[PDB]
Amino acid sequence: PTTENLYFQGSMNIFEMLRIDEGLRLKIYKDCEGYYTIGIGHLLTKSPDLNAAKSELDKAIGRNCNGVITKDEAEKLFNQDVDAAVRGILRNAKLKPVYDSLDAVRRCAAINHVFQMGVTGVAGFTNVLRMLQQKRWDEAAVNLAKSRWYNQCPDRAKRVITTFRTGTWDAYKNL
Ligand SMILES: O=[N+]([O-])c1ccccc1
Repeated sequence: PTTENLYFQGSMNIFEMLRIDEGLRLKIYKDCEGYYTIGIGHLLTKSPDLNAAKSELDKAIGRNCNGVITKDEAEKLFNQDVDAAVRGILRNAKLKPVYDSLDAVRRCAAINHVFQMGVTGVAGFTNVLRMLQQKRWDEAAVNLAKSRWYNQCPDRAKRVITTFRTGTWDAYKNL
């Protein structure tokens, strides 16, 4: 690793990680599962009614957006969503002990997974959680690769899985 390469982990954090997995879009679009989304992976609603999604958006941003937001607004919503995922882990009796056992980089992978799937979805991965707590990284990654979360939308999940396997930021290099 060059000096520059050794600096790379200090440039990566949960915000940069999710920004890569989710992308940044200033207009309402449908995600790989067909759900209306905006900003940095902000799911607006699961309903197929665009009007519902716009309504959610205006509520979330606090103004008449007509389906469009600014970069600054995307960032604020993103920071709210990250905070929500972190809070969801820490208050959960099942997720917290696993999170606490993890190193810093795998904790980011955990927050990412919760950001994507929600608390109950993640907390339902009983075997994966046990494997992570036991540092069975290869098995945990293989089991995550069986999930609908990954298989329905591999590009959004693949880097998170690799990160659980390795505890490094390598999957986020060389975009
Ligand atoms: O909160 N966690 O320990 C956690 C969350 C998501 C995936 C794996 C572990």
